[PDB]
Amino acid sequence: MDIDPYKEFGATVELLSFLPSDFFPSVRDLLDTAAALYRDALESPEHASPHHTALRQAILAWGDLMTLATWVGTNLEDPASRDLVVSYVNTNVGLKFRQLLWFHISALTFGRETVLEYLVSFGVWIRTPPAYRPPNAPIL
Amino acid sequence: MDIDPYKEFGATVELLSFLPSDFFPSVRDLLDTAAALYRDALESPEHASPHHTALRQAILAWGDLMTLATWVGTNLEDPASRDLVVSYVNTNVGLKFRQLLWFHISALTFGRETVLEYLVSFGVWIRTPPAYRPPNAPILST
Amino acid sequence: MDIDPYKEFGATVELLSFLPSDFFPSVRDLLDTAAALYRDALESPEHASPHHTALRQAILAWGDLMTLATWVGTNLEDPASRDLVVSYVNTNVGLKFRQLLWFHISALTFGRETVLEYLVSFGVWIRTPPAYRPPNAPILST
Amino acid sequence: MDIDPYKEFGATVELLSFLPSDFFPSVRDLLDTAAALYRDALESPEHASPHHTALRQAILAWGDLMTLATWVGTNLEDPASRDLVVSYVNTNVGLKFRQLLWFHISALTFGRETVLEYLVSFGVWIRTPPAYRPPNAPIL
Amino acid sequence: MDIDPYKEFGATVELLSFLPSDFFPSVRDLLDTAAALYRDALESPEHASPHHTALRQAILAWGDLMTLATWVGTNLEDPASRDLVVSYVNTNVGLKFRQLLWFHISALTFGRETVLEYLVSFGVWIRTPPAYRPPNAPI
Amino acid sequence: MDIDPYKEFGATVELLSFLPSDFFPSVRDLLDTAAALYRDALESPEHASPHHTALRQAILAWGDLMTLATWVGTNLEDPASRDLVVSYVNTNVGLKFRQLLWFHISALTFGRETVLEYLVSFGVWIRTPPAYRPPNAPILST
Ligand SMILES: COc1ccccc1/C(Br)=C(/NC(=O)c1ccc([N+](=O)[O-])cc1)C(=O)N1CCCCC1
Ligand SMILES: COc1ccccc1/C(Br)=C(/NC(=O)c1ccc([N+](=O)[O-])cc1)C(=O)N1CCCCC1
Ligand SMILES: COc1ccccc1/C(Br)=C(/NC(=O)c1ccc([N+](=O)[O-])cc1)C(=O)N1CCCCC1
Repeated sequence: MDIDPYKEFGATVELLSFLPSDFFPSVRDLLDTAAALYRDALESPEHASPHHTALRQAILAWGDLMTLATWVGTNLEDPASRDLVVSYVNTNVGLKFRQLLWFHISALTFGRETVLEYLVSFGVWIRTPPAYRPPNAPIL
Repeated sequence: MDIDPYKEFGATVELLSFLPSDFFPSVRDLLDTAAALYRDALESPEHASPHHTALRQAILAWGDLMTLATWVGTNLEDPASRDLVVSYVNTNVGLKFRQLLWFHISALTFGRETVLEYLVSFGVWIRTPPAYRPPNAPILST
Repeated sequence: MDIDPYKEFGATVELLSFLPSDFFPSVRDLLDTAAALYRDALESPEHASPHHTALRQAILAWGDLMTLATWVGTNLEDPASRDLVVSYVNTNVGLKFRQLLWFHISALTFGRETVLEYLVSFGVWIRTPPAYRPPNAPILST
Repeated sequence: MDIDPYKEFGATVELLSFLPSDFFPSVRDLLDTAAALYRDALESPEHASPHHTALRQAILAWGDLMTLATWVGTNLEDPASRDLVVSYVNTNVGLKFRQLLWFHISALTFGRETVLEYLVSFGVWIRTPPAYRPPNAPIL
Repeated sequence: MDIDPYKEFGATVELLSFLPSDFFPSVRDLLDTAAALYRDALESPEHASPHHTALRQAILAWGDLMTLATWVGTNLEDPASRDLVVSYVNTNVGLKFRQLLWFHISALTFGRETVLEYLVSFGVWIRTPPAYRPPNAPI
Repeated sequence: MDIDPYKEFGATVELLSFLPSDFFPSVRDLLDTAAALYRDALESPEHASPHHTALRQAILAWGDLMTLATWVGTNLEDPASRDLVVSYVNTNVGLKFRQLLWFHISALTFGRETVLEYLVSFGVWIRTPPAYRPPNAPILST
């Protein structure tokens, strides 16, 4: 089955192909962000905004990917393969995740629309070749 | 940090611990069940009940977990520890999803509250002695 | 080209795949059941519910399929491949009809929606483990 | 059991005995017609007119007669009988079918009554002997 | 990514390939027809309907086909440098144009919705029993 | 063929030929973006703004050029069956698209008039010396 996690929110990975894997901040940098004004706002039985409602999944979806990524470092009798495992999740999988995460965050913070209003202004800064590219990205 | 996916829906793994791991029907059986009247209604920009919303992740997290477990069975040189992955996935943790999955799924079929008023029955069904406990377990009918 | 007979009625073979082929009662048993309060009400210029309408074809297509299969058992010179017809008809595809048949039939007895709210139960009945799953399968009562 | 597939629609095979097997166009010629403004109008969950509602059956009723008429050309160890099979369906059975099909089609297209208004004007052109028969058939 | 250049209001491709592909007049017989009273009208910086627009590309896009498909037997080497050039065009995709083009054009003659009422009023008169069917195609 | 697809929108090829041919991002980068919030908007039966319609062609017109660069290596064994295939494409007669494409898209999302006024006060950059011209010339998102 193929569905777009963003779809409903009005987004689509179709435009996330651009975003360089070095864009969104490392996972931990976000995990700490969970302690924001959002920490409490989740351990509370309230749907509120469908945003977190889903995030809360990804969180644990990973909350397990971190409670299992450790079940590897222990019960494992092959000290030559467990070195090429975490070298995929925290790298090639954090990617198709850091976005999944970061996303929601940077939407509740200020506003949803206020975000798309960027992805677009970015989805032009990226394509447009280097030599033909100003210093940094937009603002409001 | 710990939390509960069944929060806003007024629930906790606590009551899940009642449900024997070997209860929720195999994952696939559920994935297929997705094709229900609820399948085609997911690929729509409308959030609707958070059940939908949340559900996606659980799916993705898996539909991107499976398309991950099928990555090891290809890019692996030690056939000794190749089969010790499903010894956790489809098994040890599969339920960690089967619970979620089954949950939402049903919860969406027969309303929400109409669900709790179910898992609560077992909170006494299983609890009671086998000598008395009926043979047929109460399920969702009408 | 592919389509689904259970379209306008909000259904798909998808949910039928759940129903074990060996579920729908033998064709004849159904043909006879046609003689129900719904039999005499077919030979009337009134379309009424499309169930009726559609039903006819399924019947004809068969009542002109059987009066066809009984054409081979007469005009055939190779008794070796004579019995390898029912090895598809009354068997391999008989269900392709038994499904339709049974479907409409019932669907007409206990309303429509009242039907989906049935096949959906099994979408969980069968799905659940045998150790828990009750002995008696829920059916149409009142 | 004996019922008239047309009955309800206000018709009856009683008058189709006339219609020469060479009348209605070959099956394929109709299958292609399915791609008309009717293609989409069926793969959609709408009863609309009881017409197609039934047709949709015949379609598959045959849709299977074409998915089984092929199960013969493969799993069959008698290259002398499968030659006298399709030489019945696409011939003596297409007959008691092409009509079953064609019918509906030529009813939704313009109108139902607008059809019977013909079967009658035809159910007179046919009987009436040859020598005593104009060039072609009517119109409106 | 798949769409339908005719469904820009209510038109499918099926109904085209459904019709005798032998029917749609050659391309040349259409270009020389474009240069008609409709040529000096695509030059204008505006249009009334999209037909005009859709047409430009339909042409431009094509005008870039030949202005390019002509490089098959120039400074190139091969025994059959023109086996798919004039073929693939009058056989596959290339013909789709003979359909497309043909379309818009007439669409500007007696009108638009006066055409659709034809495709049908014909897509049938063709498949109907050539012996019992009327002699004249409806309008 | 003597016409200009930009004329109807008030534009001439020159207005791009002088422009950095190598500017317009790869056809790829474009086709991808196209499927942004416009993808599902073109499939629909509404041409609304001609850009749409005209665009459809471009795609198709190309969707057969992509389907064409595939028959240039089937049963062909030439000394250049994949070397000059993209000599006119990703360079000459293939740019006609990069320009076109890029064009429309931007317009639909940035009004129209405000689109031109951009390139205008831009096709000047490349004309203005490096050390003097302010390294900016943004695409106003207002
Ligand atoms: C004008 O704003 C920006 C302008 C340019 C570039 C970035 C930003 C900022 Br805002 C963001 N960075 C974070 O929010 C963010 C979220 C979480 C963590 N974290 O994981 O701790 C770190 C950074 C950001 O990604 N956006 C994108 C959507 C609209 C604007 C904000
Ligand atoms: C005035 O009309 C006609 C006058 C004389 C003879 C025939 C016709 C035409 Br109309 C018809 N032919 C098709 O519709 C038809 C349907 C489907 C296919 N097909 O399978 O593609 C081919 C032909 C036709 O059978 N009728 C009978 C009912 C009233 C008039 C139309
Ligand atoms: C007397 O009417 C006819 C009687 C029988 C058959 C066809 C026609 C004619 Br008229 C047509 N031929 C062309 O338009 C046409 C347009 C452009 C080209 N072309 O590509 O050059 C070729 C043909 C035609 O398409 N229609 C459809 C709409 C109503 C008028 C007729």
